[PDB]
Amino acid sequence: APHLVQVDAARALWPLRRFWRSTGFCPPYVLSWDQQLNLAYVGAVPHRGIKQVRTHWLLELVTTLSYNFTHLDGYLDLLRENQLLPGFELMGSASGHFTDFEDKQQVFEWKDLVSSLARRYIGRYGLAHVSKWNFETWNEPDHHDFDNVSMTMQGFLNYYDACSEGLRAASPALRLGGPGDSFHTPPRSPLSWGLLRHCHDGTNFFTGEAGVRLDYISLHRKGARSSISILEQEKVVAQQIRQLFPKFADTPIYNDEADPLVGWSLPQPWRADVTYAAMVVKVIAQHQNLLLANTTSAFPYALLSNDNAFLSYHPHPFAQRTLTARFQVNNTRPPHVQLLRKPVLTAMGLLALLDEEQLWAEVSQAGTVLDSNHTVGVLASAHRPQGPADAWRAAVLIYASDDTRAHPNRSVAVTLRLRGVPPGPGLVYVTRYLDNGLCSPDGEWRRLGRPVFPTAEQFRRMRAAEDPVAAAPRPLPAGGRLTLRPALRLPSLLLVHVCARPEKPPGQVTRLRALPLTQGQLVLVWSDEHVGSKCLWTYEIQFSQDYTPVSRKPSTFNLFVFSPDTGAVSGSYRVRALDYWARPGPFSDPVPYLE
Ligand SMILES: *[C@@H]1O[C@H](CO)[C@@H](O[C@@H]2O[C@H](CO)[C@@H](O[C@@H]3O[C@H](CO[C@H]4O[C@H](CO)[C@@H](O)[C@H](O)[C@@H]4O)[C@@H](O)[C@H](O[C@H]4O[C@H](CO)[C@@H](O)[C@H](O)[C@@H]4O)[C@@H]3O)[C@H](O)[C@H]2NC(C)=O)[C@H](O)[C@H]1NC(C)=O
Ligand SMILES: *[C@@H]1O[C@H](CO)[C@@H](O[C@@H]2O[C@H](CO)[C@@H](O)[C@H](O)[C@H]2NC(C)=O)[C@H](O)[C@H]1NC(C)=O
Ligand SMILES: *[C@@H]1O[C@H](CO)[C@@H](O)[C@H](O)[C@H]1NC(C)=O
Ligand SMILES: *[C@H]1O[C@@H](C(=O)O)[C@@H](O)[C@H](O)[C@H]1F
Ligand SMILES: [Cl-]
Repeated sequence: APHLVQVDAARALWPLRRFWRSTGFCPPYVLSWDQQLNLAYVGAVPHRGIKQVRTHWLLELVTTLSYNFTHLDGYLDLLRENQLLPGFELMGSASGHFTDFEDKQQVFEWKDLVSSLARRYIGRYGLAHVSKWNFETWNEPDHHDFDNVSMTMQGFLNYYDACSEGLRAASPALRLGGPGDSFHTPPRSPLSWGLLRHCHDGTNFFTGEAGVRLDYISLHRKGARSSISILEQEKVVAQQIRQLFPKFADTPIYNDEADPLVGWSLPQPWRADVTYAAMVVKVIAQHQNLLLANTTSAFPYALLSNDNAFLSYHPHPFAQRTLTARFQVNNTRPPHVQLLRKPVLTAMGLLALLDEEQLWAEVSQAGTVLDSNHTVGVLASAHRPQGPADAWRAAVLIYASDDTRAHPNRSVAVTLRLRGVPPGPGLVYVTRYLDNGLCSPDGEWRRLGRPVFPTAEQFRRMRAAEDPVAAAPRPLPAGGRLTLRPALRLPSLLLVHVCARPEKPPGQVTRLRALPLTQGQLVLVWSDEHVGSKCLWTYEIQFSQDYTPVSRKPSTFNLFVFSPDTGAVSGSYRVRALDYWARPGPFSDPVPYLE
């Protein structure tokens, strides 16, 4: 019996916040051409789809009393150029200087370093920007990952106070949280539990005042291949914090490594394709629907981060927990690195289209109501018109996902009944579909026979599988109703996008950049910040040598790899948006390129 998915576009229940717009990684590097490409891919997720990059060991990018900030400046500029913020973990020894946080002198020095770096980047980017940064404590303090630094219980509290008093010294507007660990039942996790007691009831290292600032509480909970287990584990912890620390009952909780399975480098076939993509979407749906959908317990859960910005290595280009697939092509003159968009990265661009209010939704099978704790589920959103640039939007994201297990033979029959769409001018809809047969770069890589150093043409075919299957805009049926009975694969993802026609056309594409890969091969990347409407069909790219359109299958990801047969890449490039009504926006500033 089929699954019935019902959506009411007239019932905007509560706000829908995009709490999942984060990623992260750990160095083994951060300034290599590889990472430059990686963060361009991350940054290219449309409509600020990924906003934060939680990066380990940022204070090893500073050397030593004065400090050389050159490398840290490097990484942060790279983030800033890709429209990304750092998950700023105050993590490092400043290249050997710091060794003991029970040494009074060093605690004071840590405070002054924190103030220096904070003030430096406030000066570099503006306070309006640096306030948004989630400054965080050292990663997993209960997991002994300190190198040559002695971090005892007392030392951790001293360290935190230096962190907090240092950031305050820069500006009181700066945000700081922690501990960024798992919070196991005591006597376990003593520095995680110790921190909250310290902030709640302890005395500041510097002021002697009772209690210390703690702007958010971050935990790490993974699901060991189960999706709903993540959410189940968070509730146990959140509720324990609520009862043990009453002052933190409203304190935001982050899970800033909420991954399906611990151990990023462990090769997993499901990490390669839509199996991973759909599970991430399922996890997010579970968190919205079974935690933030005006529940009677309503914990202040504010951030979820899939820690998947790592670069993959040989011989597992797809099988690791990464957003991109890396190919180091060692047999060209000279050796060069290529990246492919994994289905999970494309999934983040689909989650990106969800707007500011959740609509009423219900999944049922033969009259039995099913919540997101099932193989099939939905997220739905509505948008309130802002200016003449945008209109009313509906985003309906349906997943089929059995967690880390895929089912190639199964065809999940789904019937979608959309109702109560507020009437308006030019009501059209567009579908975008993803599965392992149609949209798996990995699977194409395998049809090609697993080429270790893929040729240009092999990459072209491999990239063809990146984007979802899109259907051209069709007018909405009368009465603001739409019924569709698609057959879904397992895993699969389906976005239905219903848009009303805005008064003005799309805005101007901005911050266009050209990035070299190898001979006759280049990455074009851009920003959609001034386009000011999510109802977009494709981005038109034009090339002039002394302007003709570059013909390509429709895509709304803010990154394109230009690899023509001729090899003629030298010239000028311009880019503009094209909406669902074929109305073009103004072309971006031309970007010159020579080889
Ligand atoms: C084309 O050329 C590039 C260089 O430009 C080669 O890239 C190297 O590829 C190998 C992978 O095959 C890399 O070596 C592997 O690195 C992994 C990560 O290492 C870091 O992290 C660990 C733990 O945190 C540290 O021990 C280590 O010091 C690093 O900081 C390791 O996990 C791997 O070890 C595992 O696999 C090997 C098999 O090779 C086993 O022997 C081990 O027991 C273990 O299970 C591994 O060492 C290497 O880092 C890459 N270098 C660069 C610069 O990227 C490509 O390999 C080459 N292409 C081909 C086809 O040869
Ligand atoms: C999500 O669903 C799973 C299974 O559908 C639930 O796990 C079951 O819970 C009951 C009651 O606690 C146990 O007796 C069973 O052993 C569990 N079944 C299986 C197959 O593991 C789980 O409790 C649900 N969680 C939420 C948050 O809805
Ligand atoms: C800091 O270090 C960088 C890279 O190691 C080096 O090139 C530079 O000379 C140093 N800068 C200053 C201002 O000392
Ligand atoms: C949390 O867990 C690690 C892992 O799963 O391998 C990584 O995601 C991160 O470095 C760590 F913070
Ligand atoms: Cl994982």
